[PDB]
Amino acid sequence: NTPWQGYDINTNYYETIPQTNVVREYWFDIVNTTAALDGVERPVLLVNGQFPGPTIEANWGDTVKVHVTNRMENNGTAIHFHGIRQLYNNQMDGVAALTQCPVPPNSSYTYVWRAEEYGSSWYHSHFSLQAWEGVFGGILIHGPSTAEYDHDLGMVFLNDWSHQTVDEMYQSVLESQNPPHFQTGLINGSNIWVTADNQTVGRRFQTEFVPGQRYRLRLVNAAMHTHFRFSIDNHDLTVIASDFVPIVPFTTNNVPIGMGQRYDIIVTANQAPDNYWIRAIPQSFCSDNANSDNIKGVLHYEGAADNSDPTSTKWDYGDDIQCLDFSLDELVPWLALDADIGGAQMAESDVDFTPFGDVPLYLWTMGGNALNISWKDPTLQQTFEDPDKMDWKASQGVIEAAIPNKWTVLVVQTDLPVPHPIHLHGHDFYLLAQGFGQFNPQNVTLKTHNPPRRDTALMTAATPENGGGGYMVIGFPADNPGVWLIHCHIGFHATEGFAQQIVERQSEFNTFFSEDLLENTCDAWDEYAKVNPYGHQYRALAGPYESGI
Ligand SMILES: *[C@@H]1O[C@H](CO)[C@@H](O[C@@H]2O[C@H](CO)[C@@H](O)[C@H](O)[C@H]2NC(C)=O)[C@H](O)[C@H]1NC(C)=O
Ligand SMILES: *[C@@H]1O[C@H](CO)[C@@H](O[C@@H]2O[C@H](CO)[C@@H](O)[C@H](O)[C@H]2NC(C)=O)[C@H](O)[C@H]1NC(C)=O
Ligand SMILES: *[C@@H]1O[C@H](CO)[C@@H](O)[C@H](O)[C@H]1NC(C)=O
Ligand SMILES: [O-][O-]
Ligand SMILES: [Cu+2]
Ligand SMILES: [Cu+2]
Ligand SMILES: [Cu+2]
Repeated sequence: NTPWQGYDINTNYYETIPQTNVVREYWFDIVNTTAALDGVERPVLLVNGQFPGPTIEANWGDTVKVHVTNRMENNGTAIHFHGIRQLYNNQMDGVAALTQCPVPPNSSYTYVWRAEEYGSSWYHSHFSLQAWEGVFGGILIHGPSTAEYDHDLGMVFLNDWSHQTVDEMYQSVLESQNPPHFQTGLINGSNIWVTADNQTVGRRFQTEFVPGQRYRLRLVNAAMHTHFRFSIDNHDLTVIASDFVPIVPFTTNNVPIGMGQRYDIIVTANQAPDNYWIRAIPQSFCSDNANSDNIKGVLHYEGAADNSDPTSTKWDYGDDIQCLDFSLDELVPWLALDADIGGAQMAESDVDFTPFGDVPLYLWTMGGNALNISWKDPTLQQTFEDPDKMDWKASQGVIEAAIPNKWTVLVVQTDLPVPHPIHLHGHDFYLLAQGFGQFNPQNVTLKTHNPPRRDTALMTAATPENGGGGYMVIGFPADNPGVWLIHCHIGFHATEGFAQQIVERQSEFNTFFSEDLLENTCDAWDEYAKVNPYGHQYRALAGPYESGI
């Protein structure tokens, strides 16, 4: 009686996709505008004048077709659909410098992809810091669920926020050893703001419950530099999926959610009819936010007082310091799959933060190098011009996975007391290990029996007082030819160099590749760069360094 009739929660979505014959077609203008999301006016870049951008909605098995037209004047654009597998469809992944040139003002790009997973994610620009000026929106793919509920509330975005744009902050961030500071936050694009005169402008997010009913909230952390704990005073939360992977449901009183990650939760309306605070609390070990305790929304029961703030108390779950994921034991995919890593290629990418040049600028290095690649010469252009290319520069940050279905096991490690959300394109990886301190190849234990599986996980780090450092280990099979970004999801870090490209099954790129799709946009882009100085990529060390993204 569903659009995926004949399939269900135990279907292996990596191997089988419902045939729906339906195409969901969107049209996205990327616009240069202003908004007062917490009652203070500021410039924003948005999809169709909205924040968050409109939700892309589809059923499992549909095809989605998104026309993106750049209506801005001084940025290119490219849209990435986060967590979408893009199996044999790498050129639709929307990564400038990898899969395409950026789309210039007054040009378009049509993304087409298959909904070959179900649950919750998001699309966002993958061009420089653009996603965090506002170019992002939900993806909501209907499908089976590991628990029942009554109403689907759709996306719930969590964002940090300042009244200066991230682009305005960037030069300061490049030149500083300290992490960036933000003034406030938004819950699905809303908050109040308290002015210097103690006026309240703006409006808080608010949602309304009927007593007894069960609600699905699809949380997404779209922040630039904040790891949050999300909670609802007095209400427990049943987690039912992490990223695009349904899991064995479990109940908790808060959700720790890093950048790029999603969790689906079911909240039952089982408390006294009242107003309760919804809280999105930046974790202070890796977030610096002036208003940690005032990024709140309002859960309003029918039967509660109207026009009246909650007086509920926060769940006493501990402190709001460390930046942590749910544990490996907590996240058990419903579809059980083992990490078959015998014969895997082993790699390690170290993470460091290093000064460069005379200023200096502080860049993040992954695998030994700050990524330094070219918007106008994308990796797929390089491999089209030279199919057997082997001369990768250190600055291209390459990791090869040349053999079909061979596993890679990648350890991402740091000595620094700084945790990072790692995102891999083109794949759900198997999260084998996450931990603190030094990585111990003799001692570490790798979880291979139905490990958590998802597309974004933290490289956790110890605090300075505990010696700093940490690591995560993922595995994935080479099941998807393409050039796939793996990088830190913090927009400032990635732009500063924290990224590597997986060159997967290079001899099979002609399986998906289209020179016309690449060159049309590349020619448009060069035409724009000839007339507009924002068309040239700044890659030197005395201005706003762009890794290529
Ligand atoms: C959005 O529009 C503003 C203009 O309102 C652009 O900013 C201006 O950029 C020009 C460069 O063409 C500067 O000479 C002006 O000083 C800028 N004005 C302000 C208010 O800073 C901005 O570049 C646009 N952004 C995009 C992405 O197109
Ligand atoms: C990032 O890479 C580019 C190479 O594409 C570097 O720029 C070149 O550097 C040489 C010598 O340093 C210059 O003389 C060339 O004119 C530069 N070419 C371009 C295209 O700008 C750049 O220095 C690198 N940046 C970092 C931080 O290493
Ligand atoms: C948040 O915003 C999206 C996009 O506008 C919307 O579809 C969704 O309903 C919102 N979520 C809630 C819970 O209001
Ligand atoms: O996806 O970043
Ligand atoms: Cu993303
Ligand atoms: Cu980072
Ligand atoms: Cu990415």
